[PDB]
Amino acid sequence: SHMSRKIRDLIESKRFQNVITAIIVLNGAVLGLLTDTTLSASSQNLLERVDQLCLTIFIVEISLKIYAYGVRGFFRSGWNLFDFVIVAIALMPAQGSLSVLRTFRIFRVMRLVSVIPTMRRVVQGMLLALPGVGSVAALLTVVFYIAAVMATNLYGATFPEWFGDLSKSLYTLFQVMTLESWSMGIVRPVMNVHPNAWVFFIPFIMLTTLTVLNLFIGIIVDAMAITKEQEEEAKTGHHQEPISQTLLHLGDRLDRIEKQLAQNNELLQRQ
Amino acid sequence: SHMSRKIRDLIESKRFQNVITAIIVLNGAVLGLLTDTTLSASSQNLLERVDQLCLTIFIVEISLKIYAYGVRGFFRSGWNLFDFVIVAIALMPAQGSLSVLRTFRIFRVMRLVSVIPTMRRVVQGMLLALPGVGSVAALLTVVFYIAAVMATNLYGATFPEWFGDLSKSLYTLFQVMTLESWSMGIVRPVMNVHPNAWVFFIPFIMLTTLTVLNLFIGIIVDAMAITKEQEEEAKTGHHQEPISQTLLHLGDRLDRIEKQLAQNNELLQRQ
Amino acid sequence: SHMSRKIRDLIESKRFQNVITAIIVLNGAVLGLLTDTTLSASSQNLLERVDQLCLTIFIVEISLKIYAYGVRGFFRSGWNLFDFVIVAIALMPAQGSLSVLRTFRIFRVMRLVSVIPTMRRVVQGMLLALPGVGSVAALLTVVFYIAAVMATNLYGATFPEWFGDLSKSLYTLFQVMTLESWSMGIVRPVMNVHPNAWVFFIPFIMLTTLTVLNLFIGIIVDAMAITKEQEEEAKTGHHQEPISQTLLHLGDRLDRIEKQLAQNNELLQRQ
Amino acid sequence: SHMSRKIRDLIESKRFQNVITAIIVLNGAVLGLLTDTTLSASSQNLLERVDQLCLTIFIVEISLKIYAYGVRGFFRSGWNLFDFVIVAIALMPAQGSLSVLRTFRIFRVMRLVSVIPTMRRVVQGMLLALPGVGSVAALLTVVFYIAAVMATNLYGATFPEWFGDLSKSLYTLFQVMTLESWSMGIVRPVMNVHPNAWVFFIPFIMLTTLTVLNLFIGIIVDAMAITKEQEEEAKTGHHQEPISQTLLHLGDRLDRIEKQLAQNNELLQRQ
Ligand SMILES: CC/C(=C(/c1ccc(O)cc1)c1ccc(OCCNC)cc1)c1ccccc1
Ligand SMILES: CC/C(=C(/c1ccc(O)cc1)c1ccc(OCCNC)cc1)c1ccccc1
Ligand SMILES: CC/C(=C(/c1ccc(O)cc1)c1ccc(OCCNC)cc1)c1ccccc1
Ligand SMILES: CC/C(=C(/c1ccc(O)cc1)c1ccc(OCCNC)cc1)c1ccccc1
Ligand SMILES: CC/C(=C(\c1ccc(O)cc1)c1ccc(OCCNC)cc1)c1ccccc1
Ligand SMILES: CC/C(=C(\c1ccc(O)cc1)c1ccc(OCCNC)cc1)c1ccccc1
Ligand SMILES: CC/C(=C(\c1ccc(O)cc1)c1ccc(OCCNC)cc1)c1ccccc1
Ligand SMILES: CC/C(=C(\c1ccc(O)cc1)c1ccc(OCCNC)cc1)c1ccccc1
Ligand code: NA
Ligand code: NA
Ligand code: NA
Repeated sequence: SHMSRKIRDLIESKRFQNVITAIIVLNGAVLGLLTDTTLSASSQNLLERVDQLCLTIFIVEISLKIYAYGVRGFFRSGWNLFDFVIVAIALMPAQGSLSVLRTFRIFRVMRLVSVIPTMRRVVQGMLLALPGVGSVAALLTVVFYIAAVMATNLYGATFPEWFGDLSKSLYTLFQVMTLESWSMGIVRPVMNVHPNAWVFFIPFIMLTTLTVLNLFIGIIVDAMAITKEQEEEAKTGHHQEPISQTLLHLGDRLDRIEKQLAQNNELLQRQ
Repeated sequence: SHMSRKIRDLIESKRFQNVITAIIVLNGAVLGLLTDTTLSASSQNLLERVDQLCLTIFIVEISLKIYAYGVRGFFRSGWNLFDFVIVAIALMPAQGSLSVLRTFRIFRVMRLVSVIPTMRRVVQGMLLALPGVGSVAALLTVVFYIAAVMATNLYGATFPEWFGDLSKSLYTLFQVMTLESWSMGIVRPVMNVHPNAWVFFIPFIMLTTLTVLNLFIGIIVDAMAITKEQEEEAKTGHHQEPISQTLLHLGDRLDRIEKQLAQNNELLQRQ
Repeated sequence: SHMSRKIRDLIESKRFQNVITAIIVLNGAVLGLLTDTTLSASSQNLLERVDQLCLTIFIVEISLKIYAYGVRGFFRSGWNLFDFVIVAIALMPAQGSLSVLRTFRIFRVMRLVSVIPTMRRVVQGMLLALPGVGSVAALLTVVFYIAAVMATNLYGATFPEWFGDLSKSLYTLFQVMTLESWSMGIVRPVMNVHPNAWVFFIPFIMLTTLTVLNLFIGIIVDAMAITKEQEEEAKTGHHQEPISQTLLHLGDRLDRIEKQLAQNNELLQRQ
Repeated sequence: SHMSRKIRDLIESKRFQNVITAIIVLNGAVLGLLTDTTLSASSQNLLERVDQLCLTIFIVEISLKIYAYGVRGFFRSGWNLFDFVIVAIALMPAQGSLSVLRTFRIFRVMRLVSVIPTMRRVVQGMLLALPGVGSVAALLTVVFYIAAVMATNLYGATFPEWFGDLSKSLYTLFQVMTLESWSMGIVRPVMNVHPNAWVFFIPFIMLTTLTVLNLFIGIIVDAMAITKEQEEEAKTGHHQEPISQTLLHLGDRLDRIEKQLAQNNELLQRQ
C-alpha cells in the first residue's frame, strides 16, 4: 500500500522528530508550571487543556506508527513499546495494580530519551551494560542482607529508630555506605552503649564502598565501549569485534604472525 | 612591513610571555590585598593605582598584538578573543546586560591559563571533551527536571523550605545527589510525614550518582587523550589517529595482516 | 567404586546446586524473620526447627561430598574448606577462641557466593587482586599510624573524646578520611584552640583520599581483568596471557615483525 | 679496599634489611606507647632509652653506609639523603628554621618506605607521576585563588567566621569542595542573606570536584604504569617503552606493516 509507505517517510523525517520533541518540551513545561500552587483557576484550566492537546498529539503519533509499521512491526522495538505504555497509561479508567496513583504525568518527558537518537544510544549502552554487573550487584545485595540481620540483632533493642527491624537497618546501612553522618550521627552514639561497634561498621564501610565503586566502574566502562561499538556498527554497518575480545586474543594474534614471518624467512633464505 | 614583523618576534618571545605572566600575578596579588577591609586610605589608593598600571600594560599588549597580526588574524584565535574581552570589559562606561556588576576584576587571573601554553592545553583538552558528553549531561538534566516536578508535587506542601517550588526542589535535589545531609537532614525528617519517601530518594541517589560519575569519567578520559594527542601533533606536526579509532580497527588490521601472511606462504611453498 | 562415581554425578548436577541454593535462601529468610522480637513462642520455635532442618541438609551435603571426592580431594578446594567451616562451626559444644559468640548464623548466606559459580568467580577476582595492592595498603597503614601518634600528642589533652589515646585518634582519622563532619564537627572546633590545626588535617585528607582511591582503583582494575582472563581459560582451556604482559611486550613484538619484514623485502628485491 | 667491600656485602644482605626493619617497628611501637599520659616515671624513662638505642643503631647504619659507598656514592641516592636527614635531624643542638619543633620523632617510621623495596617503588611511582599533573594542580590553584577573592568580597562582611579574610575563605572553599556540610552548614545559611549565592557555590563545586578527580585519576594511572614499567626494567634490565608511546604509534606501526605486506605480495605474484 502507498498510504502506509508515505506515512513511514513522514514519521522517519527530521521535522516530524522535531515537532514531537517540541510537544514533549511543551508538555514538560506545562507540568512544571502546574506545580505552582498560587496559580489562578483560569491559568490552571488553560495549562491542563495544553496538557490535553500534547497528549492527543501523542495518540495521533503512535496510531500513525502502528498503521505504518503494523502491530507486530511497531511492537518489535522496545523503544516503541515504552512510547506506547507512556501514552496508553494516560487513557486508563481505573486500574488494579500494586502502585499508588498515576499522578506522575511528568514521566512523559522521559520520551525525550526515546525520540532523540543520541540520547536513546546512551541509555542503550547503560541497559546493555547491566547484565555484565549482575554478579557484583548480587554480591552487594548479600552483604546488605547479612549486615541488616546482624545490625537488627545487635543494636535494635538499644537503637530502635535506626535498627529496630530489618527495614530500618537496611535504610541506615544504605546511609552508612553513602558516608552520611555515619560517625557523628550513627556510630559515635552507638559506641556510647556498644564500645566495639566500630568492628562492625568500619569493615562494612570498607567492603560496601569498594563493591559499589566496582559496580559503578563496571557499568561506566562497558556502557562507554557499547555506545562506541554501536556507533561503528551504525556507520559501516559491519559487525564490531568487542574491545575485550580484541585484547584477550592480541598476544595470540601477535605470536602467530611472528611464527609465520620466521618460517617464510626460513624458506626465503634457501631457494 | 618591517614594523609588524619585529613586533611579532617580540610578542612570540619567552621574556615577553614572562613579563605578561609577572604582571598577571602582580595584578592578582594586589586584588587579594584589596579584600582586606582594615587597610588605610593611602594603602588602598596605592594598590588601586598598581591595579590601574597592570590594566594599562594589558591594553598596550593587546593593541601591540592587533597591529602585528591584523584584526582578522588576532581574532582568528579563541584565546585572543578571551584575552581581548577580559581587558576590554574593564574600559566600559555603563553596560546594559542581564548581569549584576563587573566588580570581579579577579577574573583577570584566568589569563594565566591563556598566557601559559601547558595550562592553555589542559583547558583545551577539557573544552574539546565537552561535546562528547552532551548526551549524558542532557540525560542528567532530564532526570533532575522530572525529579524536581515530582518532589514539588509530593513534598512541597509539607516541606516548603526544601520543596515549596521547582527552584527550591532543584536546589535540595542537587544537595541529595552530593550526599550532603541527605538522610539526617532531609529524608529522615520527610519520612516522619511520608513513610515511603525512601522509594523516591534512594533510586534518585542511585541513578544520579552513577550518571554524574559517568559524566566526569567521560570528560577525564577524553581530555587526557586529547591533551596527549595534541602534544604528539605539537612535536611531529603529523596528524595523530584518535586512540578510539586505533582500538576499533585493531582486530580488522590484525586479520588482514594474518590473511596476507598465509596467502604469501601459500605462493612461497610452491615456486 | 560405583557408589562414589554416581554420587559425584549427582553433586555436579544443576538441580543439586539449585536445591542447595533454595535451602540457603530459605535459611536466610528464616534468620531474617527471627530478628522480629514481636513473634509468638510457637512462631519462633517453628522457624528455629526450619533453621535446624536447613543445617542438617548441609551436613548431609558436605558428608556426601567428603565421601565422593575423598578427604584430601574435598579439602583441596578453598571453597570446600569455607563450606565445611560455615557448617561445622554450628556443631560446636563450647569453644575457646578470641571471639565474642557464634550468634551470627546469618554468615551461612555467604554460601550463595560459593554455591553460585558466577558469584564465586567475582570474589575470586577480588581475592587474587589483593596481593598486588599490598604495598599501597601498607603505605596507607604507615600514614594512619604516624598520623594517630601525632594527633594524640597534639590534640589529646585538649580534645580527649576524639584524640585522648591512639585508638580514639585512629577512629577519628578514619572519620576525617571519609570526609564525615571533618570540618564542622572536628577541625573547626580544634582550630578554636589550635589555630594552625589545618596544616595537619588538610595534607592528611589530601594524602589519604589519594592513597585510598589508589588502593580501590588497583583492586577494581585487576579483579576485572582476572575475572575476564579466568573466563577465557574456563572456555578454551588454554592459558591466557595477562593483559599487562601483552601491553609491556607490544612495542617489542611490533619492531621484531617490522625488522623481519624489511629483511624479507631486502632478499625479495634481489633474487 | 677489602674493608669497604665486605661492609657493602653485609649492607646489601636480606638479614641486614630485616634487622633495620625490626628496629624501625620497635622505635615506632615505643613512640606509640609514649603517647599514653598515664604511664609511670620508670616506664617512660625505659621507653625513652629504647628510643635512644633505636636512634644509635641508625647512626651506626648510616655511618657504615657512608664509609662503604663514599660520601658522593651514598648521597647519589635520594632515598639515602632522606634516610640521612631523618636520623641526622635528631642530633641537633638548637636550629633556626621556619618550623615549630622537632617533637615529631614518629616521622622515623617513614623509613619503612625507604628500607622496604616494594614500598620504595610505590612512592617512586607516585613522585614520578607528579610532574605530569602540574598543570591541572596549577589550574585548581588558580580556581581556588579567584574563588577565595570573590567569596571574601561577597560574603566576608555578613559571614566573617567563614569568609572574613582570604585565609578563612580558602579554608571554607576547601570544605565546600570536599562536600562537607556545604549546604546545611554553609550555603543554606548564606542564602538567607544572599538569595542567589547558589550561582557562586554550585558552579564552584561542579568545577573543583571535576578538576580534583582529574588530578587524582592522572596521578593513579601514571603511578600505576610507572611502577609496572620500573618492574619490567628491574627484571630484564632492558629499557621499557612508555605505554602512551606504544599507544600513540600503534596505528603508524600497523599501516607500515600492512603496506610492506602488499608490496612484498606485489613482487611475489610476478617472479
Ligand atoms: C579496566 C578495563 C579493562 C578490561 C579488560 C582487561 C583485560 C582484557 O583482556 C580485556 C579487557 C575490562 C573492561 C571491562 C570489563 O567489564 C566491565 C563490566 N564487568 C565488571 C572487564 C574488564 C582493562 C584492564 C587492564 C588493562 C587494560 C584494560
Ligand atoms: C574506558 C575507555 C575505553 C574506551 C574505548 C572502548 C572501546 C574502543 O574500541 C575504543 C575506546 C572509551 C574511551 C573514551 C570514550 O569516550 C569518552 C567520552 N564519552 C562518554 C568512550 C570509550 C576502553 C574501554 C574498555 C577497554 C579499553 C578501553
Ligand atoms: C590503568 C591500567 C593500566 C595498566 C598498565 C599500564 C602499562 C602496562 O604496560 C600494562 C598495564 C595497569 C593495570 C593494572 C595495574 O595493577 C593494578 C593493581 N596494582 C596497583 C597496573 C597498571 C594502563 C595505564 C595506562 C594506559 C593503559 C593501561
Ligand atoms: C585513560 C588512559 C589513557 C591514556 C592514553 C590515551 C591515548 C594514548 O595514545 C595514550 C595514552 C592516558 C594515560 C595517562 C595519561 O596521563 C596521566 C597523567 N596526565 C594527566 C594521559 C592519557 C587512555 C585513554 C583512552 C583509551 C585508552 C587509554
Ligand atoms: C565490548 C562490550 C561488552 C563488554 C565489555 C565492555 C567494555 C570493556 O572494556 C570490555 C568488555 C562486556 C561486559 C561485561 C562482560 O562480562 C561481565 C561478566 N559477566 C557477569 C563481558 C563483556 C559486551 C559484550 C557482549 C555483550 C554485552 C557487552
Ligand atoms: C581521541 C579523542 C576523542 C575521543 C576519545 C577520547 C578518549 C578515548 O579513550 C577515546 C576517544 C572521543 C570522545 C568522545 C566521542 O564520542 C562520544 C559520543 N558522542 C556523543 C568520540 C571520540 C575525540 C575525537 C574527535 C573529537 C573530539 C574528541
Ligand atoms: C592480568 C592479571 C594480573 C594483574 C593485572 C590486572 C589488570 C591489569 O590491567 C594489569 C595487570 C596484575 C596485578 C598486579 C600486579 O602487580 C602489582 C604490584 N605488586 C605489588 C601485577 C599484575 C595478575 C597477574 C598475576 C597474578 C595476579 C594478578
Ligand atoms: C609511561 C609513564 C609516563 C606517563 C604515562 C603513564 C600512564 C599512562 O597511561 C600514559 C602515560 C606520562 C605521564 C604524563 C605525561 O604527560 C602529562 C602532561 N604533562 C603536563 C606523559 C607521560 C611517564 C613518561 C615519562 C616520564 C614520566 C612519566
Ligand atoms: Na562524600
Ligand atoms: Na556530612
Ligand atoms: Na558528608
